[PDB]
This record gives sequence, C-alpha cells and structure tokens, in this order.
Amino acid sequence: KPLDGVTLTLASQNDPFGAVLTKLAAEFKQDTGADLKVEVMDYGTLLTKTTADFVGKTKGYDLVTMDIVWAGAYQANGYSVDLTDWVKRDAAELDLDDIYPVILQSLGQYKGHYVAFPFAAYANVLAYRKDLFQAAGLPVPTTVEELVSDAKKLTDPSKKQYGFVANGQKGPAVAQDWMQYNNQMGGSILDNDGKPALNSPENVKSLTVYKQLFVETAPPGAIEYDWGGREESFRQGAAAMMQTWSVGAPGYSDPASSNVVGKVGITTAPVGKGVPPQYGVGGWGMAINADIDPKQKEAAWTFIKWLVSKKIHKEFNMDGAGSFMRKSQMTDPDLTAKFDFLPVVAKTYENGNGEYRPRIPEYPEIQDILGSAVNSVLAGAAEPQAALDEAQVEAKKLF
Ligand SMILES: OC[C@@H](O)[C@@H](O)[C@@H](O)CO
Repeated sequence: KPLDGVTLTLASQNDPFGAVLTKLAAEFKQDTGADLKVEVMDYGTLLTKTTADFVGKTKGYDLVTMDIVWAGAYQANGYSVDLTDWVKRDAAELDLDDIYPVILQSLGQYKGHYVAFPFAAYANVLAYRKDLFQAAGLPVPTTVEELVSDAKKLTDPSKKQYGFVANGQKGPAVAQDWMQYNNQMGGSILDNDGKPALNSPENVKSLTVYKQLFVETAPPGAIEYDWGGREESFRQGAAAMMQTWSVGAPGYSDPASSNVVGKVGITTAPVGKGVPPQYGVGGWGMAINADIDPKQKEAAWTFIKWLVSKKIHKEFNMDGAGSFMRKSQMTDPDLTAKFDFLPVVAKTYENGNGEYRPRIPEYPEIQDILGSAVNSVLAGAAEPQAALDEAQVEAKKLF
C-alpha cells in the first residue's frame, strides 16, 4: 500500500471529532498502510503545543486541527502548507461543488490562500428542552429577550432545574459564549475599521445583562464549564436552553450518553430587536505543518483527501463527529434519519456567516484577553465596565 512505513501525527481539538479521528485511524491504515497517531487536547493546550511546534520548527505534528478563527494567524505566520495548488490539482477527488462555498472559504482560506482544508463545519443553534417548554406552556424562543425571560421562568433550584447554561471557563470558552450572545443582539467586538471595540457602551450593557442571566439561571458550577462541560450538563438534563454549535446535537440522542433523548429541539439562535437572522458558521480545518518533510506533506494531504471524501466523511458523521459540511449530507437518507436537525444546519450553511467571529491574525490574542475579562465578571471579581475597559487597553496594544 502507498503509505506503508509512514507515520502521521495529528494534533486535534477535544471536540467529538477527536475520538472519531482516533477511531478512523484503523480504516486509514487499512486503506493506505499509514499509521495515524491522533493526540487529542483541549483548546488552550492544543494552541500552545502546536504553536510551540511551529515556532521551534520541530516537525512534531504533521496535521493540526485549525480553528476557523485562527485562519488569519496561520496565514500571517506561514505555519501551514499553502494548499491552493493541491486543491486545484486534486479538485476532482474532493468534490468541491458538494462543499458549501462559505465553508471552503471560511474554514480553509485567508486572503485567497488555502491554509487548511475544511473537515468539520458547525452551525450556531439554540438547543432547548421541548418537554420543559411544553409543560410550562412556553413557545419556542425567537428573541433574546424571550431567552432571558424563559430562562428565569424555567429556573427552580428546588428541582435542581436551571433555565440556562453557558461557559464560564477563563479564556476562549467564556469569551466565545459571550461573543455569541453579543452577536445575536447585533453587537461586535471590533469597530467598522476592524479595530478593537471591546468596551463599547453596547458591549458593557450586553455583558451586564449576560452576567445577571448567568448568575440567576445557570447551574452554580457553570463558572468552570467549557463547551464540553456545558454540553454534558445539558445532556444530563440540568438546563432548559443552551446556545451552542450543532456539533453537540448528536450527543443528545445517544441513549448511552444522554438523559434527554427525545427531549431536545434545535432551532436558529434567537435574535435581538431589529437583528436579522444570524446564521453563524464555525468549525475546523485540517492544516499541514509547513516544516515537515515533503513525503510527510504528501501523506498528510492524502489523509485529508481521504477524510473529506463523501464516503469517509459520511462515516465520520454517522460515528458522531457532528461535523456535517457537504450539501449531499443534508439530503442523505441515513444522515437525516439519525440526525433530524439537519434542516436547521442546511439553512444555516445556505445563508452562512463565515465571519460570525473574527478570523484576523490578532484574534487569538484578543480572545484570551476577552476571556480573562468575562470570567472575572461572571466570577464576581470585576464589574463589566472596568473589566472591558481593561481588556480594551490590552487589545489595543496589538494594533
Ligand atoms: O466546541 C468548541 C468549538 O470547537 C469552538 O467554539 C470553535 O471555536 C468552533 O469554531
């Protein structure tokens, strides 16, 4: 087989695709003879360890799962192979027309160059407990104000029942969840010239309402949750509503992992007044480390093409990757039977906003700064105005 004797080392975010990539290693070795070693890490550790590998030119990782919001940093620093030529050369293998253009562009490209190739696309959705809403006589929320109101109505500590959950963990997790909320109210963290605007009066008001919501309606231990932690909370039955990525939805219908099978609805994220549908897109691309040997680059690209092929990518998603990205997947009889929320995913990608969160080179640093600020506010250590003022000062140093 062509890749006999080859080892590929892949650094992966600990989203559901980390375990699925680990599982698919066997089939990849059966198909190509290559040994795929997947190292799954949490978001911060992943970013730290792979950035150090790039900077040191040490060639420890051949393949890295690159977050959409890292695309500008990857392009500016040349961390990854520019895949533009190979995408064009091998397009017929990739069935590009069957990948939504917003996904190819936003998860793969920056400034017209492929720094990665999309392998896991996420739609921003509201997950809610159908049973709890029905019992309470409440309609499906469509406005962020409904979310606040319903979250309070559905909080009753006496039954260990919380109306709402979101991330509290310092850093990217807490930052991203506040950013999502702010986006749905038409807010931003950059001004119209792309410069930091973390502490605008709108954002201070937004964070003030968000803090009140978090303190009043989320499980008390939510101050420590990252994405996986709040997904687990929701699956366990603890919270009535959660704004999340579609990646979490396979888990809700898994009886081995879920106390809410049959109980969860998936809809578009609610919006503030005057705000049009936000169809937020996120996810991860697969990058090849620019430092590795030519034969390692060739093998890594062979792996990428294998993974995104219709056959394997369907298997990937039937195994729970929650990473749907192909038009063909949205009408596929098996995928639609297993995952009845794909109409919402498809509508999101058809209208997708691949700039739902910034992808500029400064963003990963902004994200960490904002994460410290929002966590200090949710923990009761700093007030919204002072915290965002401080964050703005630090963010401006990057420009
Ligand atoms: O599960 C968390 C998810 O991987 C992050 O929000 C990424 O930033 C999505 O692009």
